[PDB]
Amino acid sequence: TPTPPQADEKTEDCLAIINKLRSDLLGTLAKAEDTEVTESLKAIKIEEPASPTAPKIAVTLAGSNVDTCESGEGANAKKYPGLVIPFPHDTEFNCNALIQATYTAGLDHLKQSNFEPSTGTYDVENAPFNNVNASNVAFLLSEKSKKVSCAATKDCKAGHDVLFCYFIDPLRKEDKPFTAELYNALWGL
Repeated sequence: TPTPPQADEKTEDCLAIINKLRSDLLGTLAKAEDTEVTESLKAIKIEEPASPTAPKIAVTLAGSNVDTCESGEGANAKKYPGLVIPFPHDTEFNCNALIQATYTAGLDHLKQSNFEPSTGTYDVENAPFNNVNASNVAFLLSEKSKKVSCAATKDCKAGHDVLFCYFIDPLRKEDKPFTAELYNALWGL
């Protein structure tokens, strides 16, 4: 019977880079506590793993065997809405580097997309938000985001560890992730 990977809370390691990227069109985010994440998930009918939190979801996404973490590389937000970044088991965790890289790649993917802010909705199964980086940028830059809880698996012996950040309130299918004003400002940068 396999031993699962373990996850550490990473909110304090990640909140500086998240709030740097959001910054007067977006509010800063505060830390979400576990209770808040569990209740936010319960409101969108997500109750497994029991009393779900960012650490428990990072583990769920990486896999149930620390010897393989065989699902980490393919992890995404198709079920658990939030930022998802797999990283190799043999690398040092750097939240600044990981989130900056998803931001640059995801904003490039959106710019390359026929996505328009007036018509474009969030759908993790269709372009452009079926790209995990583009999905990650939608959560990072969401006007619905007020709080965040981040966690990462720390001890995968193979495969990819996973960073997961849960935003309250989550983007959901058919939300318009950006106003025209914010989307125009992202081109300005």
